[PDB]
Amino acid sequence: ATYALASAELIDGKLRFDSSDGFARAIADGFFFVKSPSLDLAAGDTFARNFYLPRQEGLGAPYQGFSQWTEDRLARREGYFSRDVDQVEQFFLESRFWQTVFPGPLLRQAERMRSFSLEVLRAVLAELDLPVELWDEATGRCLSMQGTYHLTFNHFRSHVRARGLNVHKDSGWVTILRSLEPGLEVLREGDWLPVSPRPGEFIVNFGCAMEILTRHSATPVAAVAHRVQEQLPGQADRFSYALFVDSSLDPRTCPGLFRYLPGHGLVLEADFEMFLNEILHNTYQEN
Ligand SMILES: O=C(O)CCC(=O)C(=O)O
Ligand SMILES: [Fe+2]
Repeated sequence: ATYALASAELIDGKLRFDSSDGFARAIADGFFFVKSPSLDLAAGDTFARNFYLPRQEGLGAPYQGFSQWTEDRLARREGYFSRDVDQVEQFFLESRFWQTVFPGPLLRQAERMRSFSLEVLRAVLAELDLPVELWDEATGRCLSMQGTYHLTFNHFRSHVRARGLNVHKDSGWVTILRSLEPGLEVLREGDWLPVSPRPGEFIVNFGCAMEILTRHSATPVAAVAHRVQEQLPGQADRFSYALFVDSSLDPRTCPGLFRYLPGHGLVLEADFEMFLNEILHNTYQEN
């Protein structure tokens, strides 16, 4: 519970770690720190503290009242959610909705977070056993701006009596997490490792797609389980928000989940269109 994650700075398109073993620990730990490149985080910090409030007429109004943005106005699992089994009250939003839903300054912050997240992804791929010509297809066309990018906000309600948020692994490639306060814990060597945020840095982790891609290469990358500890009603309300990078979900753009096989190239391990054809037949037969 005292192990320190590796930490890097993004310089000239490569991750410069503060120790020589840093990249190797990062892909073994599944989590690592990256210095924020002087990003303006105020619009996101404001939204994180206001989206769930009722909207009034102050200067915070554009960041308030996002209970109006529910799934029926967006798509399923997008928008505002007050779930109760964990403390977390959330706002999920994929990039195609950003210009419509977010105020100007938050729109710009989300777009800069997305581009930063993709620079981090490219910097990781540069160190992996993965030929450069395969990067765009291997990672689901997220690098050519055809992927799925969520900015998600977490409001931890101290007055609610439950887990911060339950154990989960992320689905996609990289996640860039902005947080200021303790609570995050990650699974390392069987034990839960508390991770305290560092000022001016993001926390980065990998998702299942990244592990599927690399686990048969010379440089397997771990997607690691993580959770948030219950926040106490001794004046908590913790806040966080993260940019999730996922593959395109359109089989006509990304056929599914690849594995890289050294010497052989990319092999399609999950064929999205084939699976959708099977679901159609099951749905047809089931009724
Ligand atoms: O709030 C945190 O510290 C982590 C949040 C997280 O992992 C998530 O939103 O998926
Ligand atoms: Fe997560």
